[PDB]
Parts: sequence; structure tokens; C-alpha cells
Amino acid sequence: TIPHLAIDPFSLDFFDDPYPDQQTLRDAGPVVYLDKWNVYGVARYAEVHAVLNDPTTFCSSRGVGLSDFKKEKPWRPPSLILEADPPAHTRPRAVLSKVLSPATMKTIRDGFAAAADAKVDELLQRGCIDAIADLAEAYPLSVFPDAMGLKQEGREHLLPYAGLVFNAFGPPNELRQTAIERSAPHQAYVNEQCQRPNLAPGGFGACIHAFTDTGEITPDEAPLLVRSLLSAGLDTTVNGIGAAVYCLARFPGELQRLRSDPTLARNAFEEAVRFESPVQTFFRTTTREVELGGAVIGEGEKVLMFLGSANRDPRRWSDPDLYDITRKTSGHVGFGSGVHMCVGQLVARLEGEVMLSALARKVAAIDIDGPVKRRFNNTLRGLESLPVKLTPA
Ligand code: HEM
Ligand SMILES: [Cl-]
Repeated sequence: TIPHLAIDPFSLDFFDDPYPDQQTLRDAGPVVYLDKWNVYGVARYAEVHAVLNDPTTFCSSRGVGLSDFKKEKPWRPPSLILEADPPAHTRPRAVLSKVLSPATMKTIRDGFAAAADAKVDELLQRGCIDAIADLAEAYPLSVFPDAMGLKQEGREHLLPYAGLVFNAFGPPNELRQTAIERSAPHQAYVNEQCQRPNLAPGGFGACIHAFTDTGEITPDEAPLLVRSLLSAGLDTTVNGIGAAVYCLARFPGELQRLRSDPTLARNAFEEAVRFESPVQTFFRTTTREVELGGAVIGEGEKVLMFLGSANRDPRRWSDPDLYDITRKTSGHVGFGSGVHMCVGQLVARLEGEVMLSALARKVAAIDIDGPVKRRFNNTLRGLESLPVKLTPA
């Protein structure tokens, strides 16, 4: 028998304080039934991690949101990559993997680091900044669209585009309804920047499009792959970075450790990703009857994975509720795991690294000073505003 719970993990109350209810999702049993949305979920590390690693049994091609693409109409034409199963996923995955290769990262590290240092310098002149608008938002908007090869005009549509994409994986609540009602201009902006003549030479977009010349992909597939990175590749990194700064604001000890060995920057970032888990949840759909956590679940059933919970499971993590910048963070699910593991993880790490490295060197203290405000989203977890005073080194 599977435990029934009344917890609504897509509700404003849940978002505002998820941690008690997350314990209850874990502690009820390895598999629970969410009364509210009529679906099964798993919130322990072990089940979440095992579900990721068996795409044959737990498919994505039926949507990674509540909606089941076999029975219901997708809100937009499905992602080629996020919403496909091997073998179909493989070709496009390989395409995005080359575009975002370690080697590509080497070519862009220095520019990214330069901006990250310039950015921090600038903020110290001001003293009082908002770590979201001025830092977690400004910094990635300052490097990632250029790196994509996007034109100046229309950029304002990127963050709201992401929000919509991420609201849409959820149940049909007001967050979701409202996002879709207001989708058209964002979609029209992105559909236009996905086109070849609009991506600057040598940027991710053009680089994507080059795969059409070799036959690696069709002229039609290219824009839809550009659309993938315009969906997933900004807002996550905004929330990951905001997580990191939020953490070092709350954990002064850890900041001094980081100041003390700036080479901890990359791992300090990884640890914020675990701890806050920017992307909180994703679904899968069973392709057969399957035993998971000791319960038998039938074919064609949606299963909710609580990535952020898994990342806080005391079964897997020593002292899960602590931000610890030397934690062996290897194994966390914040980026997913297995075939679909975040193909953009290296851009994200690069942003996080250099930002935390610049904060490491240039800043001696980071204090919260003001109302912290949360941003509600069906999938993404993060802040709207985090007012901080930065003390210079
Ligand atoms: C802190 C930042 C980020 C986080 C936490 C994050 C999180 C994730 C997670 C959890 C998955 C797994 C999806 C699944 O299993 O169904 C994923 C996949 C994906 N990510 Fe990210 N991501 C981040 C940044 C980025 C960036 C910078 C890009 C691109 C530039 C990106 C693009 C993608 C794409 C295209 C997929 C689909 C991969 C596939 O299905 O093979 N993400 N991401
Ligand atoms: Cl779209």
C-alpha cells in the first residue's frame, strides 16, 4: 500500500517553506500518492537516483511535467532533447554536447572571468546591491546572450520566457494558466532568435546551425535546438548563482573559508546547487509495470521526482541542511543524472565558478539587509530580491 498525502508541492505555502513537507514526502515511504494531483512521487535520494538512471522504464518522451504527452496536447511542440528517449534523443544530445564541450568552455573562460571580476568591482562601488537583479540576474544576462550570439534587442523576454517554460512542467494551477495565457510575445521573440540569419558567427546558436551543413541535423531541427538553450540555459544559472550568494550570506563561516582558499569556488557553487536545487522537480512516465520502493506501479503512470529533496535526504547526505563548501558533492541530482544529465552543466559551472572566485578575492563580507522576497515558480526555486551590503576586501 502506498501512503496518501495532502501536501501540495506546487502551492505558494510549500514554496515558501518546503523543508518540513519535504521531510514528510521522504518519511511517509519510498513512494507516495499526492492526493491533490493524483500522481505518485518519490522523494528519497535512492529512488530519485534510480529513476533517473533507467530511461527505458521511466521515459521522458511523454513529457517531463504533469501532463502526459500520450494522452494530452503539449503546450508547445516538444523539446527534441528534454522530451525524447534514446535512440531519438541521442543525435540531438550529441549535438548540444559538442556545442557546450569542455573545449568550448576553454575558449570562453577568460571573457566570462573578466566580466565576473568587472561586475563585482562595480558592485562594491555601490555597497548596497540586490544580489538578484544586480548579480544573479545581471551577470548571466551580461555573458550568456552574447555567448549565444543573440542581438541586443528583445533580450528582456528571456527570463520570462524561462519562467513560462518552467511553470509549464507543473499542474494546471494559476501559475501555469497565467504563464500560458501570456506566452505569445515571449514565444514570438524566441522563435525569431532561433533562426540562422539572427545568430552571430561563432556563437552557440550559429555553432548549432553549422550541424545542418554536415547533415548532422535537419534545417528544421536546428532552430528547435537553439530553443532548448534559450529555454533552459539562463534562468537556472540565475537561480544557481542566487542560491550561492544567498548561502554565503547566511553562512559567514563558509564565506571566510572560501575567501581563505578561492580554489573552493567551483565546489562552493556545486554545493549551493545541491542545497538550494534551482530545479526542484521533474516527472517521468513508466513504460512497463515496475517495482519501485517496494510498490508495484503500472504502465503509463507519471512519477514526480523531488530532486531538491533527494539532495537533502539524510539517507545519502551527512548533515544535509548545512551549506558546506568542502562536501563531496559528487552524486547530487541538482543537475539531473544519466542520459539527460544537464547538457549545459559546464556553462553553468563556469558562470558559478568565476563569480564565486571574484567574490572570493574581492569581497570580505556579505550581509543581508532588507526584506528577502521569494519568486514563485512551478519548477524553479529562487529569490525575487535579496538586498545585501557588500564589504570590500
Ligand atoms: C544551475 C544551473 C542549471 C541547473 C540546476 C540545471 C538543471 C538541469 C537538470 C536537473 C536537468 C535534467 C533534466 C531531466 O533529467 O529530465 C537538465 C537538463 C538540461 N539542461 Fe540544465 N540546468 C542548469 C543550467 C543549464 C544551462 C546553462 C543549459 C544550456 C546552456 C541547460 C540546458 C539543459 C538542456 C538543453 C537539458 C536537456 C538535456 C537532455 O535532456 O539531454 N541547463 N538541467
Ligand atoms: Cl516556445
